[PDB]
Amino acid sequence: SMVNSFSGYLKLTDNVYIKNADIVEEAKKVKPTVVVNAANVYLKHGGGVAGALNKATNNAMQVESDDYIATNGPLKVGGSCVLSGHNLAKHCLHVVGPNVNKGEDIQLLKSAYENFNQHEVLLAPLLSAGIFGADPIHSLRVCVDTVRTNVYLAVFDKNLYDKLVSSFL
Ligand SMILES: Nc1ncnc2c1ncn2[C@@H]1O[C@H](COP(=O)(O)OP(=O)(O)OC[C@H]2O[C@H](O)[C@H](O)[C@@H]2O)[C@@H](O)[C@H]1O
Repeated sequence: SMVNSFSGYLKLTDNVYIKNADIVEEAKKVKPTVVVNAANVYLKHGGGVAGALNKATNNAMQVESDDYIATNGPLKVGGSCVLSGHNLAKHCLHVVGPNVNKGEDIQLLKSAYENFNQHEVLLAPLLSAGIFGADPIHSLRVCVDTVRTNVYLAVFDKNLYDKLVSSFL
């Protein structure tokens, strides 16, 4: 197994680590095999993690995503696809958490995190915890209870990070 340069992560469990950092800056520094995007089913990378990752690729992520959708159609809620990581990572795993704010079942967050188990090591965000409206601590707990591979979580928001790391899992 390869060794990556992830540094400054707090250990949560045997396989889950967390840091107060911007996922774009972590990806630029570490250049991991897999960075995870918190996507929507259309791969329209507007804001949050998706918009920030896409901007850092100079829109190449969006161009590639548009071809993916034209060929294959939307992803499923809880689903994923593997695309290029462009200048940020070898690959980007686009994963769709439920849009809880629009009535999608929060239970699909477990299905979303199951996609991570197909990859030995990932740099990832907390799925559904932003504009999709899932409680962030719930997303973290589902991640810890679902993902068995090595996941390095980048939490942009300082106040959120401080709360998450002093919560039970
Ligand atoms: N640069 C960042 N680095 C790390 N974490 C971040 C960053 N930006 C936001 N977060 C945190 O990452 C977490 C997830 O926030 P979100 O990115 O909204 O993802 P979702 O799954 O809820 O919504 C998906 C939609 O978001 C996009 O618009 C897509 O195109 C989709 O339409 C929150 O805790 C954020 O504070």
